[PDB]
Amino acid sequence: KVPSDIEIAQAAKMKPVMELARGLGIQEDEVELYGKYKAKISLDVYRRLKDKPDGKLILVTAITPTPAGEGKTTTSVGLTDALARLGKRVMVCLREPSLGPSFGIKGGAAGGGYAQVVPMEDINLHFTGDIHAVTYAHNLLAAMVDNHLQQGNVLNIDPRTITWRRVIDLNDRALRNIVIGLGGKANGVPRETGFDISVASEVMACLCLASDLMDLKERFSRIVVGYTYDGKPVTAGDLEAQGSMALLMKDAIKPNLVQTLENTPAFIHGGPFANIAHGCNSIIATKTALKLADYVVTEAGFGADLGAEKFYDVKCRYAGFKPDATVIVATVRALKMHGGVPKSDLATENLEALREGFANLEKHIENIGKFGVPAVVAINAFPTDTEAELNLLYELCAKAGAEVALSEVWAKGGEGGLELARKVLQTLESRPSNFHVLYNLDLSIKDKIAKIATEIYGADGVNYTAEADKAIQRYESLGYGNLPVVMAKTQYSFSDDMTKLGRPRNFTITVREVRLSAGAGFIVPITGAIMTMPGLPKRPAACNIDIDADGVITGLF
Amino acid sequence: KVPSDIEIAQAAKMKPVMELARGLGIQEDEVELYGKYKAKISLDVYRRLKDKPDGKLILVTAITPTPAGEGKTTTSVGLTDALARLGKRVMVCLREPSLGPSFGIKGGAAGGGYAQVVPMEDINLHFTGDIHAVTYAHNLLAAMVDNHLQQGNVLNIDPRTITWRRVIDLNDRALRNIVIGLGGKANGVPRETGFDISVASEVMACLCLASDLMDLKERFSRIVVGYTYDGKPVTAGDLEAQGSMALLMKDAIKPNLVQTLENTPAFIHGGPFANIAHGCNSIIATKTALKLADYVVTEAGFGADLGAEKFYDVKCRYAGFKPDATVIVATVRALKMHGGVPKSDLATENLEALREGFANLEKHIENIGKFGVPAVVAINAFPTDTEAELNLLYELCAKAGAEVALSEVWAKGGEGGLELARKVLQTLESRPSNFHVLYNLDLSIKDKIAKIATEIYGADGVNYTAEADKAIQRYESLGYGNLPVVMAKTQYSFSDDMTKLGRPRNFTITVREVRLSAGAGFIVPITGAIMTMPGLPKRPAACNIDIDADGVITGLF
Amino acid sequence: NLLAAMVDNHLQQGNVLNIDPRTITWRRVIDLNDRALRNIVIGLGGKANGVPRETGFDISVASEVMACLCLASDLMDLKERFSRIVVGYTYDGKPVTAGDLEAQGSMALLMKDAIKPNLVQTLENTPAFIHGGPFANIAH
Repeated sequence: KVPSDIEIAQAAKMKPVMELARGLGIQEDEVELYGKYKAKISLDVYRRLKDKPDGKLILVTAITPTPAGEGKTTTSVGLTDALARLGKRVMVCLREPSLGPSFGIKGGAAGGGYAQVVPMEDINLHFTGDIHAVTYAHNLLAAMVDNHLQQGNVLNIDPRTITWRRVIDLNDRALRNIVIGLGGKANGVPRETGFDISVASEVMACLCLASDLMDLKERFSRIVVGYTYDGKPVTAGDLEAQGSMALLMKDAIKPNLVQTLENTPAFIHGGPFANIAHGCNSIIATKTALKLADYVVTEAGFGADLGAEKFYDVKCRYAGFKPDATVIVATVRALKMHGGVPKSDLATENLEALREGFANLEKHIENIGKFGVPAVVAINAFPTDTEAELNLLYELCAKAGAEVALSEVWAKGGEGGLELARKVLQTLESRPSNFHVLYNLDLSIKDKIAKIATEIYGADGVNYTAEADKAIQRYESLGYGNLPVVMAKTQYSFSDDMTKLGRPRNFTITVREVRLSAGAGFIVPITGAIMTMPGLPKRPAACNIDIDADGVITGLF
Repeated sequence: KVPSDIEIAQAAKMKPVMELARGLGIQEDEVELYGKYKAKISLDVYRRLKDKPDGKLILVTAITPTPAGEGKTTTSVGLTDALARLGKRVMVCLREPSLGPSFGIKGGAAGGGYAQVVPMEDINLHFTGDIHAVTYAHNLLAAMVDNHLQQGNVLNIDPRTITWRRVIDLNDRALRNIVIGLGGKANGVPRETGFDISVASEVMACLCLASDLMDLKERFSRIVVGYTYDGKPVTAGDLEAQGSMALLMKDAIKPNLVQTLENTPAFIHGGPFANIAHGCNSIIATKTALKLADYVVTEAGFGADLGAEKFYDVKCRYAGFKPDATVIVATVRALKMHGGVPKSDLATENLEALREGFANLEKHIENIGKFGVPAVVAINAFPTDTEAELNLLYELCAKAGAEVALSEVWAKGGEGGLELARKVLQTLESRPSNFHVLYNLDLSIKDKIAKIATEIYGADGVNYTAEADKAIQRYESLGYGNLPVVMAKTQYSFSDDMTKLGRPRNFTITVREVRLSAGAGFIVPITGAIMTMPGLPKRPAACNIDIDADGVITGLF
Repeated sequence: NLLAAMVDNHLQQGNVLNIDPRTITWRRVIDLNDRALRNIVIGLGGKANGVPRETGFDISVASEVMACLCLASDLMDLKERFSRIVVGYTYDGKPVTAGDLEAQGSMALLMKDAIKPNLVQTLENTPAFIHGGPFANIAH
């Protein structure tokens, strides 16, 4: 049988999200429809269920990404289906994807196979407009910065230091580096700047970490946009922009309820970068699903070393959350690559390479342990996976000493994860959690990076360029020394060197630069150029995308 | 006595729009809700009612705009309400406002006082997302032009001839003139360009003039983006972008149902410029309205010399409409300015300056008669007008052969529009229109500009600069010389000089530049500097805007 | 600066050598200390005014032409050296030289007196030559 993910999405029998909401005891007037199959949930649903028991919190993370793929989100939705099959009160919370990729390398299912959140096509495009709202809040601050300079530069901004760029949610490399403000005294003040993809915006990071709209407003007011000629930070707060930015985000601050193909209730809300930001869906979604369900399944971008760590160290930290379980997803095709197998050679089994690659997963496993969180492993199964392999790895997890199940959610739906699901419940009943942040907000910036590189990535140590030192010194000195640290580095290695697969030892990490998100409330060490505006390829999906007299869309997926 | 606009609109008791829809004979599955009080309606309505007769079509326009204000949209909504009170089955169709002005000069009612369409807050902000859709269709085409240059430039476009700019829906003067594609070979091709405000987008003009989604796609394929090194035009179609643009507009193509404060149904859809475009809401909303209702009230931007002329000569020409009557809104104060009274002295009675400024209203009344449409004058009441002023103005209207009514819809809602509405009904009953457009498309471009300039503006003739001559000569030989012409000129005068108020004589107009909108399907001759991207003022409304814990918004209106 | 003018004219006149303007390494010079000329963008104004590209000025004594003067054996060797200067690369990554642009004869003509060393003297009248004056970091 030849099934494609879009066909599965279309054939799905979606339920009115209205009744979905009714059954979680969301009231009528706390729902805000967009069509039959999407809605926004009011912040009142948490403000009322304020003191209700929080359900259980299950983080889904994964091993180190590879060109092979690991299906973190697929198994994350599959596990959600399973729990509801086994009759529990369960929502999955996921990230909203950027619109841009649909016109570049194609859009995809939220999840995969038979473990999707739907309706897929809306999720991939405008959805309920939250990224437009982010784009506008971000770009109005920029317009206002620029208007300030033109109106006499009362705050004495040095235009050449402005760090606030603009955004748009298309992949447009011609906007990476531009000069604006040309054409004369009527037309603004010439300066050098650029655009990043909207999901990279600090506004998107604020959205995702705010508790409520007034909290969002205050974060905005703290954003540093640039410096006076004398070196003094100037903030969005100084430009009186935070009110208008909060008005623009009035609706985007509400989570979007949609659903699984088996009508299990999903929240999709927020979608930051996982390198220069924490890679999680909003705090507002997760804590709402907490009050509303017994079991909240959620995820973080990239491998356990970045997403998981950031989930724990910044998201839970701010939310007061204390996660109960964490699933680490892994595939045999991936761990083989970590064993040194070229991608064109995954057709054969290699039990020797799978023994080699495992060291990756094992490091991730240990890493979860360091947080006080009961691990559990999940193998994403696949056609070419052999039982010799699956057993090997299965026993290697046992030999490693953490819970493990196999998952066939891709091709089997929420049945393919019932085993995994019982594991997690196994784990939730018997193994509490002793969850604590990996470090304290009182250590110096270097101590914090130190602690992350040392325990998590397992570097021998950290070096700093000269301007990394100058920036750190300057931040300590400006008051921003007590913040969490968000490590921007390659996701493809524990180390900062993307060729280093498996579990590299002996290496050290190098901080080349350091940035500040004052509004998000974190410090951003960077270890390599980070790509914040990806470009379109030689033959973009856009060129084959079509929509006909009937509304039939081709080329999109 | 009368509340403010913002308080008026919050105290409004709105009906669920689904109720209004089923009231109109629209089926449930033709309706897509966005909350209880907005919906998008399917183009299937029009299609299944394609054979039904059209209702009566009433255009609302105004005298030449002045700093005194004329109150045109208030008159549209108030007339609509008065018609519903007289028992008529009536809809109003209106433009969506741009998001930008909310943050600069301040947003405002769609209407004013007791004549508004609601929900006001959403209408002014993201509404149902149409403008975000226009922004992204437009900016994706620009991204694809730039990617084409980057990927080897197979079409051999000369980057310096590219006319397709970018858009954003905020007032940002610093984006008027920019240089993009900097950073070296991996970052695009250096070129000079800029942003316009999104509602100025040709994509917005295409939305407003499309008959449906596939016609919109076709229009997209015809947009000229630049020329090759040999001077041949290059289109969106040559770049294969139209399918994607169409996909991005798949919901924006649907008109939006909302309502007046008295619950009369209202469509809001599209919102182009009135100088470089035709200044009307979409053909799609108007034509659907005409099937659903027996009377449809719509309006056009700027005074009757610009919006009414383009309503008749572009929008009616494309759609096959034949307007039945036209209401011209005037005020005592605006006419006194046209007769030489400075703004600071408009309260003082001045029958002689009113008699002189009336020549402005007299010329508009004559102009509407040249399209074969009977005209009724609506006088928006103002507290300081004297009886003798009103009485003189009525006698001058009757001497000019127009019916006239005092309108007090601002203060009294639909009840204040009853005399206006009955004069319109008496006109519809006893003077059927003999509608015809002003000019045949087969005239040369110059003969079309002269017809409009001499007959509508009262100009002696038209001069052209050398650049305007060459442009005209190129477009004629490229095959675009049979299109409608859309004059972009100041709205403050019949002439191209904004300080010639009243009915100026012995003047000539000077066309300085001619541009092409090949997708929207017209030629745009330009007289003075046209501001396609307005700037923020010294103190933007954005600095005063707040929203509190309650969701209470101050500073916005 | 004549070589730079000829590179830019080549782009303007149809770019027959197919230089990628963004790979061009030949900058301009002036012999004043002007930091504002370090990073610039030229060729703006539309199709009649050149090809937009990013470039800058160095101080004249940093010029490779200055290094060539100092290392030439005579005028014809200087002309030859000129013909070998790499100014940028084509879209395929092949180098493009002053020789491919046929500029070396003109450059040589402009240096026809500069190729001659200058006799002056010390305060005690001992004879002295003064001639050429390159950087000591990016040149010798």
